[PDB]
Amino acid sequence: DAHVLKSRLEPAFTILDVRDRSTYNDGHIMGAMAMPIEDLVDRASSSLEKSRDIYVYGAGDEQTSQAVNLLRSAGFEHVSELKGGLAAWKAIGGPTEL
Amino acid sequence: IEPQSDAHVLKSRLEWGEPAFTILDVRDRSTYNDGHIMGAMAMPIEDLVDRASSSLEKSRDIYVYGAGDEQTSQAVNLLRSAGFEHVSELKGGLAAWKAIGGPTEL
Amino acid sequence: SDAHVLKSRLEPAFTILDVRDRSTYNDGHIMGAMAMPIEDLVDRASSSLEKSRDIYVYGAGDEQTSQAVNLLRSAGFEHVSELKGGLAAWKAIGGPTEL
Amino acid sequence: DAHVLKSRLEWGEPAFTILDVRDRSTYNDGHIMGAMAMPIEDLVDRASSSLEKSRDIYVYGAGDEQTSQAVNLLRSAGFEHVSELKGGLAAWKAIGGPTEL
Repeated sequence: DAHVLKSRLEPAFTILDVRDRSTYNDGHIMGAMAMPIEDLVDRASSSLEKSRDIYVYGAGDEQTSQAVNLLRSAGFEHVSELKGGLAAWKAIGGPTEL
Repeated sequence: IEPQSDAHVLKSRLEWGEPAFTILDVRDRSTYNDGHIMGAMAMPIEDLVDRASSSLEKSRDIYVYGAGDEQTSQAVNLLRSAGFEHVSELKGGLAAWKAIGGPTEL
Repeated sequence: SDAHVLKSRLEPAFTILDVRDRSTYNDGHIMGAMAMPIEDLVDRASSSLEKSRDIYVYGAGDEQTSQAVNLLRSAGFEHVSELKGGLAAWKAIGGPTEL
Repeated sequence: DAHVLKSRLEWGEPAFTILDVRDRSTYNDGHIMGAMAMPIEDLVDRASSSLEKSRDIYVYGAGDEQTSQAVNLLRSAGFEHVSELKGGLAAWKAIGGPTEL
């Protein structure tokens, strides 16, 4: 129901997993979306607003920074890197799914 | 530690919760740009299945809304036939959402 | 399972107590809440919890909720808080539930 | 930073419950933080009456054999998610797991 949803929803944010889909399938940050870096710009730009709070993580920090930079170069105004990726996330007991 | 706690306070202390959810706006992008449900992602019906399949788990708790109950229902049918286990539509669409004071963006 | 996960999940500790009837609890309760119907609340809470544990309690209405809080406090429990509005208030703010 | 993000999530994993199956007096001298006293003797009845069969349960007793015994008593009762805390209290404190009394 809509009320149900309205309840769950500061501003909207989205978590992007830029690793390969297969890796995503083995496990990812809960709610994160699979957008392999190869098609990141196209998939991100076609589905989100440039003002969306976006949290990104790849297999390493270099891949994470490449992705973050790509998004910004594509007009995204609020992109942040998730240092440590999935590993650091799991270390603070962050929810994951597969 | 307050004799009477606010529901909001306890929710913030909780570590656990229900599954993540995703809101899909299946209208065209130009329409999406003029105004959509906050947090919703643009996945026009034309490439909905492909875009949904590549970015989400077939178990993702999905909520969809389109331009009219027929288009909303179409999105529901497309995803369920693609194997998505938890697809729900937003009855009334944007109107029902604005009616209940739902947050929107753009 | 590896405790690292659990340590990672884990402040200080707190427990949520649902004092309504067990059948009511089965139809839906705050996620993580434990079923301790008011009729045996004191005995169950006392045997499973320590008196210093932060406890959040909610019942079906104002009377049952306040009664529960009073039973625990007069039983020696030090940190009991009335979860204002109980389940209904919780649902109203999109709070997680289980059945 | 994973913390600001983790703080903003409107979702998460299921609830978990830690059960200390040693006797109550032992529990009183120290137990895992948030854990609860459900001695072996009343484990099944106490757990069944206060928790849902689907609760993600973590158990620890005095020695791996008592722990494993507790886990099987719960599973045989229909509990769907029960895990042993191998090495018990020692292993828990070993990794810095919080405790209380």
